[PDB]
Amino acid sequence: NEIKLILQQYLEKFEAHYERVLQDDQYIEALETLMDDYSEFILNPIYEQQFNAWRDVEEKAQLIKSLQYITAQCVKQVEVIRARRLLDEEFGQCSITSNDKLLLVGSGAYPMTLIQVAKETGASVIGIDIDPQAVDLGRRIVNVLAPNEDITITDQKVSELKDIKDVTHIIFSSTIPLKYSILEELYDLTNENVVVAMRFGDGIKAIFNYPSQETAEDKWQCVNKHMRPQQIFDIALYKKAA
Amino acid sequence: GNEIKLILQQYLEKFEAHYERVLQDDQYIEALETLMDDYSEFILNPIYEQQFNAWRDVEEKAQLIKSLQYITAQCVKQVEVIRARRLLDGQAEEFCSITSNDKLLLVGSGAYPMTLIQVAKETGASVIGIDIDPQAVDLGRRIVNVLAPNEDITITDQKVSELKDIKDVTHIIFSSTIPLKYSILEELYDLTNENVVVAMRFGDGIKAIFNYPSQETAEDKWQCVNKHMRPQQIFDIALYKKA
Amino acid sequence: GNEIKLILQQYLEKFEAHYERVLQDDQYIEALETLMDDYSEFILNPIYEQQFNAWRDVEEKAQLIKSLQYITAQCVKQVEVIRARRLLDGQAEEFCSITSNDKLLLVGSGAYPMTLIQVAKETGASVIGIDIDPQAVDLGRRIVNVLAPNEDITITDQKVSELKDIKDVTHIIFSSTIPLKYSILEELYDLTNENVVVAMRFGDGIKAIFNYPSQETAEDKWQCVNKHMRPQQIFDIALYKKA
Amino acid sequence: NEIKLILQQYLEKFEAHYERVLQDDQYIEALETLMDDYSEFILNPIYEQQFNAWRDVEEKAQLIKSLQYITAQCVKQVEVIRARRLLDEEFGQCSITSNDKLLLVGSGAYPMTLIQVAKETGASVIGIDIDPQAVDLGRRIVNVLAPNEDITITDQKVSELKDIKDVTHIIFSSTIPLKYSILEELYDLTNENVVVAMRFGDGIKAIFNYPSQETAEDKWQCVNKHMRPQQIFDIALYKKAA
Amino acid sequence: NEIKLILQQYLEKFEAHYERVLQDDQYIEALETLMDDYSEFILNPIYEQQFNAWRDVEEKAQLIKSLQYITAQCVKQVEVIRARRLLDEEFGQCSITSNDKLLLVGSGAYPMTLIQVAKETGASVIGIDIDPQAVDLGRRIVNVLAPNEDITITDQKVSELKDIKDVTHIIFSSTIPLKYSILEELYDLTNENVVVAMRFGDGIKAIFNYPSQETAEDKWQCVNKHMRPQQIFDIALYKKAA
Amino acid sequence: GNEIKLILQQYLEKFEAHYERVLQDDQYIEALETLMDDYSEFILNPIYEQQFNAWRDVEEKAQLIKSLQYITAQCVKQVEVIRARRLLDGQAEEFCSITSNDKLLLVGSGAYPMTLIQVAKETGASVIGIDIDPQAVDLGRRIVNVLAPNEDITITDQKVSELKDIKDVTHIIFSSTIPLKYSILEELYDLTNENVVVAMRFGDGIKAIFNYPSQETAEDKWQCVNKHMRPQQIFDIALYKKA
Amino acid sequence: NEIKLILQQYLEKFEAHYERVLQDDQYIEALETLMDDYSEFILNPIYEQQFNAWRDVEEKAQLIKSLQYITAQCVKQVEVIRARRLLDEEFGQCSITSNDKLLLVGSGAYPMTLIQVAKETGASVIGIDIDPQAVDLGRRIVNVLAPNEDITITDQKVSELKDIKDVTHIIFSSTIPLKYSILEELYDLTNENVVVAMRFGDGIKAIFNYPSQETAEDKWQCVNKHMRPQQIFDIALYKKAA
Amino acid sequence: GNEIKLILQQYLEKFEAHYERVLQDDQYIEALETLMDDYSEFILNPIYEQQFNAWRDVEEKAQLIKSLQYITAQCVKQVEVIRARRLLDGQAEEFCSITSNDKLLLVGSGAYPMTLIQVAKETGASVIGIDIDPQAVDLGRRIVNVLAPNEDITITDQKVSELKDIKDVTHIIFSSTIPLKYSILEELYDLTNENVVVAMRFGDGIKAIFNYPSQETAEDKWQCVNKHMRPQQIFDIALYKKA
Ligand SMILES: Nc1nc(Cl)nc2c1ncn2[C@@H]1O[C@H](CSCCN[C@@H](Cc2c[nH]cn2)C(=O)O)[C@@H](O)[C@H]1O
Ligand SMILES: Nc1nc(Cl)nc2c1ncn2[C@@H]1O[C@H](CSCCN[C@@H](Cc2c[nH]cn2)C(=O)O)[C@@H](O)[C@H]1O
Ligand SMILES: Nc1nc(Cl)nc2c1ncn2[C@@H]1O[C@H](CSCCN[C@@H](Cc2c[nH]cn2)C(=O)O)[C@@H](O)[C@H]1O
Ligand SMILES: [Ca+2]
Ligand SMILES: [Ca+2]
Ligand SMILES: [Ca+2]
Ligand SMILES: [Ca+2]
Repeated sequence: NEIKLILQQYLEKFEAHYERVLQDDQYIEALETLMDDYSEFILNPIYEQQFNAWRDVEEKAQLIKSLQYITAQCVKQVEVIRARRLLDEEFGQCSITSNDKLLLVGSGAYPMTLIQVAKETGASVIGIDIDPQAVDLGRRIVNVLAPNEDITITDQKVSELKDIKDVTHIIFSSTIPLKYSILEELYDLTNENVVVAMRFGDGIKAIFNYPSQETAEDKWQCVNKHMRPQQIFDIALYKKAA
Repeated sequence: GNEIKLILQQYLEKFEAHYERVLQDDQYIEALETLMDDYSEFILNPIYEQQFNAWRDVEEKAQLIKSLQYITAQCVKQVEVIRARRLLDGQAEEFCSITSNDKLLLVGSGAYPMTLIQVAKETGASVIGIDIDPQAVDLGRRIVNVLAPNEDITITDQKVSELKDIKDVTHIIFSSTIPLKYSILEELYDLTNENVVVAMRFGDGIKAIFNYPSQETAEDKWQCVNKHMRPQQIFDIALYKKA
Repeated sequence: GNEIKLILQQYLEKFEAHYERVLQDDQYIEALETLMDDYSEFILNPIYEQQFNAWRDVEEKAQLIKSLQYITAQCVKQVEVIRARRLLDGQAEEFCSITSNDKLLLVGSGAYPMTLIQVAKETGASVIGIDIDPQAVDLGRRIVNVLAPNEDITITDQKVSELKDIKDVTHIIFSSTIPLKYSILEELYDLTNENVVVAMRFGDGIKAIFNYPSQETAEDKWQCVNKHMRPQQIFDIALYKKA
Repeated sequence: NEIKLILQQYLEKFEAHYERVLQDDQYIEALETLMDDYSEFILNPIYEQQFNAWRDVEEKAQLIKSLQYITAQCVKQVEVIRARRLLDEEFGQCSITSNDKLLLVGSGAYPMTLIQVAKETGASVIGIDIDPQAVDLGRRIVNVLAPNEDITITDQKVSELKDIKDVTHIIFSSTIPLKYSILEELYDLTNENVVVAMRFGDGIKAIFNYPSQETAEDKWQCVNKHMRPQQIFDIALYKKAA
Repeated sequence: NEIKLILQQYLEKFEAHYERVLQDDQYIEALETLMDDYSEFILNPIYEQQFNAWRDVEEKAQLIKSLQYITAQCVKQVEVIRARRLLDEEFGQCSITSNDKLLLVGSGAYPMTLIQVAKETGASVIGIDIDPQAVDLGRRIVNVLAPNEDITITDQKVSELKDIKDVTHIIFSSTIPLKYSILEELYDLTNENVVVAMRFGDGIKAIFNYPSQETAEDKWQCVNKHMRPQQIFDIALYKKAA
Repeated sequence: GNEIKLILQQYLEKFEAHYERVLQDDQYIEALETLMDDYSEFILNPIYEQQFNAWRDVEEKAQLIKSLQYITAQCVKQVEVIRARRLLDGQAEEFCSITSNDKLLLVGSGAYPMTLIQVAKETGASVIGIDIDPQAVDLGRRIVNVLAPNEDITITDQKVSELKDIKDVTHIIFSSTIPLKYSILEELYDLTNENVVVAMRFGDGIKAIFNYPSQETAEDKWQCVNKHMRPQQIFDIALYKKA
Repeated sequence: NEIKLILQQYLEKFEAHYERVLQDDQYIEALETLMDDYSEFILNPIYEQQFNAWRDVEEKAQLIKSLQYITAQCVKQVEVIRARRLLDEEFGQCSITSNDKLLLVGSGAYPMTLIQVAKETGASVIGIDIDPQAVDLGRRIVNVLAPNEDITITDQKVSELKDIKDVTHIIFSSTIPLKYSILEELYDLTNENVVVAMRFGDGIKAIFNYPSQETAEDKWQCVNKHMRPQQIFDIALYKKAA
Repeated sequence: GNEIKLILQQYLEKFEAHYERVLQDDQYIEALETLMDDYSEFILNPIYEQQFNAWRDVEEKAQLIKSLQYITAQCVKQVEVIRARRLLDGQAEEFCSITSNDKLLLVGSGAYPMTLIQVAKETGASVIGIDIDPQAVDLGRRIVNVLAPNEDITITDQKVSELKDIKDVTHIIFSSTIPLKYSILEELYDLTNENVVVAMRFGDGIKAIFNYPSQETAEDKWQCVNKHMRPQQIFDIALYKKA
């Protein structure tokens, strides 16, 4: 009972903060505070166990779907504003080095992950994003924070990437709704030895993430699933079936 | 590939426009019904199915499927309402396995509940319809009073957990256009007697643009015991019993 | 004896008055329908049946039966018309033996042909309704268009000899309230294929006051192969095949 | 085809003559002439065979029922007017003598048959009729044409006849619609040795008569059926089953 | 007259064949032929109408009672021998499906009906019989012809059936003399919505069946009576009065 | 329940044994008569009646009733024969409505026809006794010659259809222990005059173990006009006249 | 890997049991047990999913073709031996009644399906089979189990059936290799309103059945496909294109 | 009709006999080769093709096609072996699109791999032959050493999944007489680079008696981009690229 009203309250605030933040930029501090609060809520064992206990399976879905939608849009808005203001253990043995090439799907307006991996690894990195504003801001952020690195950001779809066969590692942003549809597309486009990290969130985490899914055993094999109690998203590693 | 995509986009745009038009004027219903007839012919045409299956832009295809199944579910609801209003105004297969000692629940009964009425008259079974939309319940009840006043038909806006008699239900039918139908199936497990049979209406592949698809179930709970693929009908049927 | 006679006389007088009233004002229909409900309860009450069977004034009983079956046949026709008009205005078991490859003829389809519509929807068979009254054909056709426009239903005012397709008819149903139904059965012999089955609706004894009775047939032509006596329904059924 | 239009023409004339004869008595001569014409039509082998050949079984019935109705009423009207103006081989071995008692059902306003049998046989005769005018006229005719004979005419139903058990012979007028219903009633009312002559007409004769019927073999046994090509009605003899 | 001598001849043969079949099994073929002959006799419209015409009501009863007795015993003997050698439209809308439970009273040594309904419907079926030999043979036949089906055969009386309240449909063998006494007992034992099919035979059929009876309108209501000219037994359907 | 059942079983076994014994030796008659006295006291005891009515094993109760009414009917016949033989050897309420102008038929007159003799002497009526058993006729005739030689009593072994004078019979009495008495009543309808009155002896409930029960009649033929329930006598009486 | 060795083991046993059963009849019990085992294997979700997962598409084909061949021959042998020892919801609205006529292609030596439909429906039934021994045994079985029914068994090809145009329903045995070639032939031979039920098995079921095929949209339209998880064969319904 | 059937039966019987004879004596090879020449002329004769297409016994035709394509595939294999043995003993169009930078795989290389040798010498491409029959590999290798020792030709008995270099293959050719060639095509999809081109040899209609036919492919995988029907050659060619 309690969980439903918290989720409802969250959804209300999120939709308001979003509309207010799109109307005026100074609402960013409040939205960030809400997001920190939300993150703490999700990772708190009380609320996580209460969410799972709630067995109104139908009723939970509409809040989940609503929240995952509005939060994804809020995260994008935070990144855009942050950008304008400024202006591999997960992989284990399959980690990234200077001889590798990383594609990030959903690079974002403030592409910190992309810059971070490029600086530490030396690897060539490619980010794609469907939102042209995110591509524009992301590129400009790269020019300021990592101009010497080999980072390319584009609005190209995976099937338009001329160098897709040379990619060794792929990371998916969690807040991409059709991320498994893209993964399916990538099977034919990629070399045999590629490794994919799918960010996801299941259970209560699905209110701030898109969930995991079962994949066709004939294409992509899940080789690892990493559950991170202190992180807002978990990671699943996929390799092509041999 | 590109032709299927363009056709789907065109249908998507037309359905969205027709929805708005019919919401502000019920007299545009005949254009919606015609569009829906055209859509059905496209879906049931084996050439279009083959080419839809050939299209390789998985992401674009998923986005169009998701958008179309949503807008088409709402248009179907509106057609049912307008049809019910017109008959009342005067401007007008799942399972024999159901008998008169049985009790059928139909989830998503609709404003024009002809399926409900047909089961009652043909079988003599007790029939319950539920709908989440109260307008559909109200119109549905009035349709039942006009066409089948002496049959044992109850239409309510109760959730499955609220139903007093849920343990005595022998048969359940899900409307295809219910998004969360498999989540409801999961909840029904503990609510129902051991011998209940569920007919899940669905559409996969090209049929998923006018239907919600089938899903895997938990095999310790529900078992698919029968599947009817119907190449000339807009939805297929899967039967489930408890494991 | 005397009590049954008085009751029958009272019903006769009331039916004649109600007929006149409804002919000059369709808004008195609810009183006729109520009277008919009351009549049905009387007929299906086993105490009244026993006492009707006990009454020994054969001649008086025959006169009342003949008068009642006539006036009640006309009242039933009027009820069907008014019901059809009201649904259209917006002021609102025989044989499985019939399949979709079959073809049913119903003699006396009526202005509110629900039986016709039910056979079509449940079986998928081709269905023909005939009626001698053109108003019943017209209203019947319009009812069919409203409720079952996509089914293969034809309603006409043709006699059985005029029907182009009479040789392809697999099943025939007679309305109970047709006076000359057995004479029609006789004519159908040469018009129909060897395997046709006929369901004759009838009522004998007390039921003959709201129905035309069964009759002996020529045994070289038609043979009774089945008879269903239904103590809680207003008419019984006899099945005939060719000898 | 031809027969249907003759029957239609007959029905039309009959209904007119009836209405005209009820409005004014001087139309009697015309109605009598029509009835003589009708009788000749029925007994003529052409029309009799044409009637039987007509296989519109449904269509024939409505004309029959109509004609038999209107003609029965015309015969009564002729008898009434005739009365006012004035004012046993069939049985064979079971014939009527002076020691017998005859009941005629449907004695009529001009009860010639009743007077005729009474004068020839010496038998006591009783006539009944449902029409009080026919009883009144019939009695008065008897007083004029056979006052010395033992003839009683009454409006009593068979079940009200105190002397019904002493009746030896019963004759039914053909134009009584429910004559077989009366016959069924008579089984319990009559002695064991009674004989009944049922006047009837089948085929074309049914347009001027009510037809014969099958009887319950357990009560009344048909012992003879007399077909008379030159008579408007035929005769069936019934005795109680032994 | 003729009917009485046929019935007498039948009774004589039946009593002989029975005694001979109990003495030696090889007489079964002759008894079967007699039973086929008898069945054809009963369903033949000549003999059926002659039987009804015979109005020696007292005399008919002793032959009926005798025949119905001897024939019932012959049918049992046929079933026993058949067994050893080997070793729902009636209901209409109230038909049997896989979720129903059927009790047959008088299951017999060769329980074909029980196996037949179980295989077609999927319903759980229970047969009872008073004759322990019939229970023993019936069970063994089931094990051979339908081992996977849910069929239980027992010598329990209806009042000893622990699952009687879950029964949805009941069928009575016609050749049970006190079948209506059992029906009366079942009213208290059964659920509200049960449907009963009483096999019976009236008229000539009563020489191979026990007859129908009027029931207490307060308990069991006859809802249908099915007369089957080409079948040795008819069916009456009963439901509890509402 | 169980006690009544055991008592009935014990009486059944004892009656069967006593029948056999008396058939092979008429000197065991006194034991049969004593058993029958005991049986009568059991039947007429209102405590046993109440508990018999309480017993709920309808089938078992019906079987015992049927077996007892049969064996007791034969024992009663044998007692009558032995009583008649002993008087001859020298080793020894229904209707005033009967008058000397009347004529009584008693169906089942018996070997010791005291009822017959009593009606004749008290009323002066003409009396006919019939019995299906010729030994009963013979002994009955000889008893009548000894005790009432000057009365108008005829005993024959004719069926009711064979009686010359059946139309002149004013009164009829049926013995209770005749199995097919109501079927005979049905046949008598057409054989008898309009004013005949029939006294049917019967026993229902507990009394049905020593009697054949009453039955419904066809109401168009025979009408019950009077019923005498006699708590201290072994049979009750119902009077019938023609409807 | 595991599936291939099971299939190999099955094939070995099947070929042995077949050769042994053709040499001596007493091996029938073992072959039946093997067939029950095989049926359970095919319908078990583990083995069905393992079969589909095996992506040695070439290698699977030789085992399939081999198994479907040997099993078809074993089924025939079982039916022959069974025969010698002894000696419509699928259609839905298009079901079989007494006025219909059914042709079964591949009637078999023990034609239970043919007898079953004939007894329940009243329909006239025709079975054909290419194997003369199956025709001979099938006819003889019919004479014993259903002599009164209208069942004709012949070795005629579809094109030699004089009454083929009056057939309303056709059922194909699954184990007929060229069943779709026969279906193509039937288009010209049959009336317009005929309905065909093609028994088939796809996936793992193809090891005990011949598979489904795509048909010429211009002739036969698939109107229904019935997948039956608990049955060794599935059903496809075909009607002529309008 | 009957003539085509008889001819086919005669060829079937002759091929089966010749196979046996050549297996037990390689000196009967000239009779087999002559029969095969005759068969080719029959297949390529447009009159025989028309009449084969006219024959309406679909089932009989299918059985003969299936039997002939099997026995003829084995005879062709034997001819290749005997030809290879005789040359060694001393008793003796698909695609320019192939260049020296390319790499061709031929599935079903055969014991006398002249096609392989011709591609290598004319194009300068690297060539791989595979065969499932090890005798064909051995003889094929020895033929290549005799006639083309300096070309880059490798013949192996590896399946397509075993080939180290399968990703570098630019061109693939299937022998027509491989039964499961389209199933192999399906497996090659994931094994090969994006730009591979496949030449599928086939024969349909009359040509299917000496060849395996073409098939529909999954349109999301392989697309027919070109088809060459050759009325004077024993097999046709279809080219496939990835969708
Ligand atoms: N969670 C939920 N619970 C309940 Cl009780 N009802 C729900 C629900 N989600 C939605 N509904 C209700 O479903 C109604 C559907 S009416 C259209 C029927 N159309 C056929 C054929 C068809 C298939 N494709 C298109 N039409 C069908 O959907 O099977 C509609 O009135 C809507 O208010
Ligand atoms: N000769 C003839 N030929 C044809 Cl083609 N039609 C004829 C006809 N004679 C009359 N009719 C037509 O029959 C119609 C009957 S509508 C009432 C149905 N009611 C049920 C239940 C019922 C039983 N009792 C009361 N209602 C029934 O009658 O079975 C009526 O519209 C009338 O115009
Ligand atoms: N169908 C039939 N027709 C005729 Cl003419 N007679 C028939 C008959 N069936 C049987 N009988 C004869 O009836 C005689 C009965 S002597 C016992 C009288 N006892 C009293 C009091 C009584 C009641 N309960 C026990 N005793 C009574 O039964 O009323 C017996 O001799 C038997 O041969
Ligand atoms: Ca049920
Ligand atoms: Ca049919
Ligand atoms: Ca007196
Ligand atoms: Ca190149």
